[PDB]
This record gives sequence, C-alpha cells and structure tokens, in this order.
Amino acid sequence: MAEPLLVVGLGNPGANYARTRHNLGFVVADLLAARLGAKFKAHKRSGAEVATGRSAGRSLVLAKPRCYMNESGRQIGPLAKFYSVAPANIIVIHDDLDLEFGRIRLKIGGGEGGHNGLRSVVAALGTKDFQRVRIGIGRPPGRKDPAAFVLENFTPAERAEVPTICEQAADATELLIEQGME
Repeated sequence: MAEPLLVVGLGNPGANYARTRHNLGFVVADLLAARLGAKFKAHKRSGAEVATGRSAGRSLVLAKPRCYMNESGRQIGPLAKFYSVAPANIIVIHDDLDLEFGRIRLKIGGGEGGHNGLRSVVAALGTKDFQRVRIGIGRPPGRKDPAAFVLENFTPAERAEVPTICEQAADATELLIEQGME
C-alpha cells in the first residue's frame, strides 16, 4: 500500500520458446509493460530484465528471468531485495497444468502443480506464500511427456485464443494488485 509490488512472469529466454505453453508468464509480463508504457532493461544485480511503473496508485516492478526456467527463483530473490519487496507482495504469473485451458485463478501458497519454475522460486524464497496468477493450459495428452508438453507450442485451436487469454491474465493481475487475495 506503500509497499512496492514485484510481478514476475516465468518463461524461457530465446525465440524458440516465446510461443510455448511454458512462456505465458513472459507474454503477460510483456502486455503489462506495454500497458504501463514501460520497457525492460537488464538488471545488473539479478540477471533478469526489469521494467517499472504504476498501477492502482501502487509502485510496480515487472521482471522476466533471463535464466532458464529452473533458475528462475535465483533471479527473483535478488530483485526482491534490491527493491525491498516482501514475498507476500511478489506476484508470479505462470502456466498451470491443473487448470483447464484458458482458466485463470488467483492464489497465494498452495502446490506447484508440477511447475519447475514455481519450485525454484519456492526454493529460493524459502516460502510458498507469494502470490500467483495461474493461467490454465490443461493436462498433457498421454502421448506427450508433461515437461515436453509445456515446451511445445499451443495447438492451432488454442493458439487462436492465447492472446485473449493473456489479456485476461493481465487484467486479473491488475485487479489482484488493486485489492488482491485478502
């Protein structure tokens, strides 16, 4: 409420992953930065790229790890400190295997739903009590390993809705920032 907020979109750096299921977080962070009219820059003290701005009269810090998914948490801890943000005010956006495609849910705490990015964060923060904006991608077909599923692009049908879904996730995040969780 004077407390700065750290919104983190998870994903993998590199053109080959920009469209994969596991990068929705990056996509949403990109939208939020655009809405804020703020751009990303390499942050010397973390390794992630950051952009800053205002939302709901709140001071905002948007970031996207430049490290691969498993090393996400190690870039977040340092950012939290640099801006002195508490875990509770850290908002992580991520794809979620346990939510049907396009289904968006908010939560603080809870499990990782088999998400490796989420685990490195818990591991790095020493706590599961940070905020999450869960964007459902549904379960993987039996013919596809879960880890491979999230690293592959959305199906033609799903692809047509992803942009819309991300707008909604961006909106949810803003709303969560406005009077979120409780």
